[PDB]
Amino acid sequence: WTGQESLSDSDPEMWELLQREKDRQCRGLELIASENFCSRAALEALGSCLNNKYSEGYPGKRYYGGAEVVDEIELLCQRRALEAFDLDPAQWGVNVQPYSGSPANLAVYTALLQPHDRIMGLDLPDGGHLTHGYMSDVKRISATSIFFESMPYKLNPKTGLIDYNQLALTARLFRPRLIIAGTSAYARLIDYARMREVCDEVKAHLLADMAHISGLVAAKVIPSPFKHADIVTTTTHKTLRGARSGLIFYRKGVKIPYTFEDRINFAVFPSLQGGPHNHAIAAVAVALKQACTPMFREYSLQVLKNARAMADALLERGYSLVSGGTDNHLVLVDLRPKGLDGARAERVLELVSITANKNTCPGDRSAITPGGLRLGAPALTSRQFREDDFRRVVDFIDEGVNIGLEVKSKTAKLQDFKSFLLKDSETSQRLANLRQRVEQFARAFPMPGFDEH
Amino acid sequence: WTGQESLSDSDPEMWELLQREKDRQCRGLELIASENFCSRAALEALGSCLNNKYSEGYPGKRYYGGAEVVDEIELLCQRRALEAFDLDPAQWGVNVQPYSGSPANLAVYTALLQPHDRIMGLDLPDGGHLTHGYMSDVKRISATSIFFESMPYKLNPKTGLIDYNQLALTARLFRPRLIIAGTSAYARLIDYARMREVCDEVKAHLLADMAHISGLVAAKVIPSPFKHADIVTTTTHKTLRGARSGLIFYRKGVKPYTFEDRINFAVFPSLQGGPHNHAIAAVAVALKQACTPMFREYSLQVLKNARAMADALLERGYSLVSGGTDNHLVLVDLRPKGLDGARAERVLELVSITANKNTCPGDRSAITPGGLRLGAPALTSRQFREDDFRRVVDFIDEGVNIGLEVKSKTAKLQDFKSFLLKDSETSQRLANLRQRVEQFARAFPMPGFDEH
Amino acid sequence: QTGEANRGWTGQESLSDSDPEMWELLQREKDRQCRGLELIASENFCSRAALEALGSCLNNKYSEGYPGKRYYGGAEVVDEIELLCQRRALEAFDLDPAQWGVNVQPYSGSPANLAVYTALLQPHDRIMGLDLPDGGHLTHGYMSDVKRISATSIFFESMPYKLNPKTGLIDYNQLALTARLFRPRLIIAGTSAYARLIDYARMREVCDEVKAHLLADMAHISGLVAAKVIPSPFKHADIVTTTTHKTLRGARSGLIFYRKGVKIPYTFEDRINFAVFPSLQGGPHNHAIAAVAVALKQACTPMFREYSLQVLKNARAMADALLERGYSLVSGGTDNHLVLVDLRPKGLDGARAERVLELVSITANKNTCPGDRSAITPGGLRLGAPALTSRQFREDDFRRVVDFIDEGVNIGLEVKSKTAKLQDFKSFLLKDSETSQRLANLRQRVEQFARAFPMPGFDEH
Amino acid sequence: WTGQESLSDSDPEMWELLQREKDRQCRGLELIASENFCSRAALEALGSCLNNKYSEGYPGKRYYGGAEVVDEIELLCQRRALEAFDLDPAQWGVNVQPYSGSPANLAVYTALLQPHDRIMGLDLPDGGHLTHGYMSDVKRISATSIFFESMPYKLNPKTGLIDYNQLALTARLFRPRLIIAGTSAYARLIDYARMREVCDEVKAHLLADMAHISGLVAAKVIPSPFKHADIVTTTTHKTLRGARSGLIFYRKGVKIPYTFEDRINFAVFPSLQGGPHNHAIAAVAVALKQACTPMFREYSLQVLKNARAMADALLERGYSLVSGGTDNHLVLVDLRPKGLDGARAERVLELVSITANKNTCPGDRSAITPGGLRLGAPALTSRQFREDDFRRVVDFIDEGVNIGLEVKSKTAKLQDFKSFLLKDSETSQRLANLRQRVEQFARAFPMPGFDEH
Ligand code: NA
Ligand code: NA
Ligand code: NA
Ligand code: NA
Repeated sequence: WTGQESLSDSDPEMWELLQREKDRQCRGLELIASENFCSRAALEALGSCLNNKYSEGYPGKRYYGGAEVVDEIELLCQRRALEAFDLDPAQWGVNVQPYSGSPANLAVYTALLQPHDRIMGLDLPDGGHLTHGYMSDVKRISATSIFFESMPYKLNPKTGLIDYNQLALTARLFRPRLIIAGTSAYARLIDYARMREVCDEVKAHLLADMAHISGLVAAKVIPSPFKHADIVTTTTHKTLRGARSGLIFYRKGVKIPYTFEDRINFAVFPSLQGGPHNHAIAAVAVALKQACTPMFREYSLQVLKNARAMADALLERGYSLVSGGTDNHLVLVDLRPKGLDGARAERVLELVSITANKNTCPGDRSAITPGGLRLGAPALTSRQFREDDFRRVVDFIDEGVNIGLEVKSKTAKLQDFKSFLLKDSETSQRLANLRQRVEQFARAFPMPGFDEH
Repeated sequence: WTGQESLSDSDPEMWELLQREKDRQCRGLELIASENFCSRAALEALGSCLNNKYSEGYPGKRYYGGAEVVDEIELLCQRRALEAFDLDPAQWGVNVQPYSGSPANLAVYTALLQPHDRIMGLDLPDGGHLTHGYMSDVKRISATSIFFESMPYKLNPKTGLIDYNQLALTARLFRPRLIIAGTSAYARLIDYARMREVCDEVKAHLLADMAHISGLVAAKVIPSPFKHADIVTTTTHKTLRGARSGLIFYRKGVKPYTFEDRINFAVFPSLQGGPHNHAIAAVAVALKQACTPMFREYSLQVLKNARAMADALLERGYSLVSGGTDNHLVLVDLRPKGLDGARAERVLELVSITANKNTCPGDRSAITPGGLRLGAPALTSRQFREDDFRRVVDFIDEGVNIGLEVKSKTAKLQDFKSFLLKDSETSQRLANLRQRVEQFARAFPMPGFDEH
Repeated sequence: QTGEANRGWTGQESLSDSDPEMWELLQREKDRQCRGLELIASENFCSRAALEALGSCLNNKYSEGYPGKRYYGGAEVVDEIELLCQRRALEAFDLDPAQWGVNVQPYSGSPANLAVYTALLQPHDRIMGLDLPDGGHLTHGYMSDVKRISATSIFFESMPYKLNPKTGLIDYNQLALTARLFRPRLIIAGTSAYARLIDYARMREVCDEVKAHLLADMAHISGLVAAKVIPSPFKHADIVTTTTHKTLRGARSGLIFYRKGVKIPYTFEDRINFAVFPSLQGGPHNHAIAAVAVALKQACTPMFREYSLQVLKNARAMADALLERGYSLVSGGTDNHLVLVDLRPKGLDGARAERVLELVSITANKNTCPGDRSAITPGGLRLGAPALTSRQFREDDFRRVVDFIDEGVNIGLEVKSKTAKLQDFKSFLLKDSETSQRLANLRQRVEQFARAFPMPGFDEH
Repeated sequence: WTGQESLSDSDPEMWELLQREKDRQCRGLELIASENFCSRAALEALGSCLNNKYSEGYPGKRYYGGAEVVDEIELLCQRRALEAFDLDPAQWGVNVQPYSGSPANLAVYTALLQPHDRIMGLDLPDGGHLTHGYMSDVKRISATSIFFESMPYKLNPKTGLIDYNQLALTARLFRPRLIIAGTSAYARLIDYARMREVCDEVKAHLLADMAHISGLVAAKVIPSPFKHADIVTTTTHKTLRGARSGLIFYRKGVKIPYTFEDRINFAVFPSLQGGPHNHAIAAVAVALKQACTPMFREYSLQVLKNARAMADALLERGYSLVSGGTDNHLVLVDLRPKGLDGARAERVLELVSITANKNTCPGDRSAITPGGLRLGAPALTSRQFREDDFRRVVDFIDEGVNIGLEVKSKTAKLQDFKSFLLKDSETSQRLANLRQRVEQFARAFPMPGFDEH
């Protein structure tokens, strides 16, 4: 045995699965706002001999020898991360070891808070992320709500915007040690200056979790959270278009000096993680260099234009939008004026090769049948979609919604609806016709990555 | 821009760095017991379009659609994991989403314990892992010691073996909810039956963290912790020779066990976000390899090579902690030789031999380790046999002798290290040894791609 | 060797003979109590009968455990006393023993609350109480912007609720809003500086919505509740704590009442009893239990209802007299035993006022008012009726008390016009001859007035 | 109504109960080692107008005015506490507000430890106290084990002595922040110097909880824990013969100063307690002044002589003693060689007006029928008992044990044994005859306190 045989020769079962996934990505319309298509160059670094190296510790301060090259790679990744976000290295440092976005946030909390210290994030049904402290009325769900004490803040349900007035009021009472400014399903720009005002008043750290928007920030097409935040976390995928990994940025130097750096680095290792994934660090460095280019700014400008074109086309077809529009990469569609809930809509769309996700709307009464859908522009913009192409996407979505409305008129519960899509031959024929047109359209656009896997 | 450009064209700076790391791996004698060389097939899956799919949740119970293929891949990985360890799915389930070994352990604790509940693991200087609950006299180090309350168990310093008698005595007083059986620097086999006896008496869960030994267990060349443990965690790299990732195995069915739902919920939604599907696929590739006669032969050769290394060190007057080995590694006590592990590790590094300094029972300075930890897995993957490991030991002995000379000429550890670099006679001696080491190592095959 | 050098110790000697130093101190404290105008709303004067039980051989009995379930034998009489105290507590509050139980062992009010939290909550579980500056108690979970003050905020996670600053009333709307976000496991309805009646029905509505326990901490008002002169928290709360002193006029101790029987049964009783002992306390103080039983029997009488009605009338008369003299009241008046004065329009803060009053033998407390800009200089004064009502003060006597207070406020205003910082004000009261003479004159008049009224307890100690 | 009426006139029901308890105390033989009889002078202070005064805070630092006299009383109590224990006020302070012994310990833990910090105390069945951190295999029992993390240390079962070697071994592993030296059922002197050695090695605070022995310490008839512990708690009752209350002593001054004083005072108030019980503080001060006298030293010497006389009389009759003897105020009798367990024995004794308590012995298999009895000398020594009188006490105990052995031979379960004592005419007559002789003997001795209540 050599371990030099190709995947296609040595594991045909897995090779066929990879090819099937690649074909699915190429023939569908990917509208999941957290999805993107990573470059071949980054993937070549991800599947490299860097996987083999144990390098616990930090550059120049490792537990094991033989780290001279991985030290250069980790330091290069740090420099490229600061450059991508236009950060003065005298004022900011970065930890490039977090395994993903969720590990990055957990490390921040572990670094800066004692167990049971208080955090506030946007509530999950209102557009926040699990790792911002989510628990339900009946059990603690995120580990952030088990090891720490969380209390959510809310949207103003009338406007769909974060209710900064109520956040200021409740933060004075709850006294959080850390407030998280960052979202998973929010179409507007966060008022980071207002968030900093609240944090300064109550003496909380401001963490900006920019995972969804990090590429837009790097491209300077929206305002930067780094102007106001103490700590910034992000994934390296999503709008940054890298391999899956995480980053923690922190202020350093004179504020009396900042005291984040040593605590953040210690929390990542030795407290929480083990050996870094050097292949991921290298792939991230490749993507961060791409994020510095004029090409990436044009891409990010096009993401904003495409989201806006999608929002406009939906308003023209009788849909509503939570918060009335978008200033970023995604759109929050309110399907309630159409009479079809988001659980039914997402499934019809899935069966015609359009991937979107159901989304809770302000005023919804049931989590099983939420009122809306979340639609994103990053992934298809990476396939060279322009505004006219996103208008064609909306035309396909509206066709799918119309099929759903007819199935709704012939079915009762969500389970009946779902089985009908598969069991009713007439419905099945209509979905197949729409799927063929969607896939013929989608296949005509280029795709980042390898050719077949 | 297409995103289809080759790394070598689009990022020459990074491409040169990758090639330099590959050259370092090919020219060195890798004796770090936790290191291995992953196959090209697994690396091809690791750097694939699977990176591009968000699949929070579990097969058939995802948050998002479009998961039909990733569902098949995750289910296949689960099946191959159970097959590699000879497990009946009626008795065992597996979660293939943990991002690494340390995330796997944290998910077990979060699943089964409340904050501040008690755990016992082998102390770090005695051969346990950070994630088994390590804190020092000075501060809480592992997050396992922050979110939970840990108390270590110890080696018997006279034998170098886990002191099962004292573990039982102290577990009765401390009342842990979970005891960890698993090591990072131990050359003998754990008495899992005795660990089960202690856990049954005090009503604690038994977690076996088999990360260091997982390939040996899969190959059935040493006894299996699955005979006795409630939960088993492991890395997918190290002796399993896969991409970096983790696994959690758990008992299910009649005992009924109530681990499955808690374990899966702790991984997601409690701790992690989207799975790394490219890692899951790469792991599945390596697990299929681990089921083969090839892999049993590999693991048998790992044991033979560790024994050959131990025997060669004994013949040259080295002492071994616990007197020898029953697994993939050797624990050398350099104290009787007159050189400590910090000094030896650095000399060896400078001649392209990577090993680990290692705390020994007879150490008198809690700061400077007395020994070295030497492993056979990585070089065995390069087709090294017993005679080749005897040659490795001769190179080590040359390096140790250089270290002894430098020690006689220098005071502090930092003075020793600087002397290796700046004393011209010493650097010439190191250069000569490095060249013989590297020309020996380069002639063996290497798993993976040709140049990166 | 004669006299005391020829007399063996018996432990039966009188305090006045065996410890003259302590006897003189006790008499000095009694004289201070008799000659002052006690306006601290949490103060009262305990009966001689209860004090005779408090200083008794019951001090000598260890009785860890509960009646019929003790660790040690010889408890037959202390069992009867503890059971009698329980029965009298339920009787005083008109409670059916099939629906309510009571634990009579808590050492004081603060131990009672801690036992409830320990019984019903896990460490770090969430509690909400009225904020301290807004009229809550420390034991309802107080921490400052700077550190954790009450042990309730250390072992549990507290978040306050607030007054409506414009009305001076508890903001029930905001409590409901924030309880939905914070998700408390227990909400406390009870105050230390609040002049109005708590809407216990609304508190129970909030608790039912968010699935929290409602604890009523009625320490300040317990006598008024027993006398049925204000509405009872027992109509809406499932746990009630109280001190046995204050308006109940007993020895210092605590009580925990809890629902029991059919709710499917309630599950409070065993947890509450176990938290008191063995979890938190050691041997009960049987002398205090007996003294409490004496006071609880007093609280069941027509005499005590007339006392409690007079407390209400006297607080109202004090409030009216203050309004007639130009003072402002937080919430505009009182429905209970105390009055919250807002001195800000008069131009004198509560720290200055409280110190002037103390120097003329009137004890009151400075009190934070809504809108205050400094805790060192709170805007108000809290004035209570229970203690002087126990000395047979009636409405006209409280009007005379207000006349004295007004003279003290006027002295404070004059000193304020002559001094800068609070420390300068305080020093001026002692060192300026003209001011000290004016204080001495007012003090003489206060003390002759106060000494004329009767006093519960022993004659001289 | 004046509130000046006597208890006998105003509450005849309660008055009769007080008289019945007084008669029970006078006619019985009190052998509970934690019991004593408080002086009339202290009781007169306890039942005084000091009950009426709210004085939250500390002398000169109160929340409310009018505290000039209670300030003098509290300071006098502090001075008398330091005098009773031979302490230099420049080196030691004391907090006199704890409501009882258990509140004193909880305040120390709250002052010096964070929630979930580690404590070690002697296991409850081995002679420790609940408040030193007791939990069973199935439930956390003491609040000390809920809010803090406790692990017990043990006796050497062969010798009946604290196993200092095993304490040192396990303290190195468990890393307690505080170790408690103090017992509720131990007949030997604690090696405080060894305890301090262990604490110094592992960097733990040493707390001496001297509640059982405090009067012996004050009288200087046994060695003082203040030579080796820098924090000491105690009850003010038991061997100190005061009203029920607690004390916390702590080192202060140059140690770089000690930092105990402010943390301990803050923990007592405002953290844990409310208004002090000034009547108890005054009663404690009265008892502490008594504890400074030659009278009290002679009393305490007699306590030791009486416990030794009791032990020797039991040994002469063939009883075994746990640890083989006594060095303090109590005796641990092992009844197993006689064939009668402590639950059976304690109940027979109770029915003849002798109060003792069953006590777990090393090797016992059941807590329902422990092997021994704990017998104390303080209470009867306060009634002028001397050595010959304790020999008479042992004569009565032995008669009771013999009755218990006869009943045991005629009955099966513990419930049958207990029923037989009440329902068998011959047994009830034997008990009545012994009870009459015990009570005739006991009534002849004097009694501290009031005449009838
Ligand atoms: Na329908
Ligand atoms: Na040297
Ligand atoms: Na002024
Ligand atoms: Na029998």
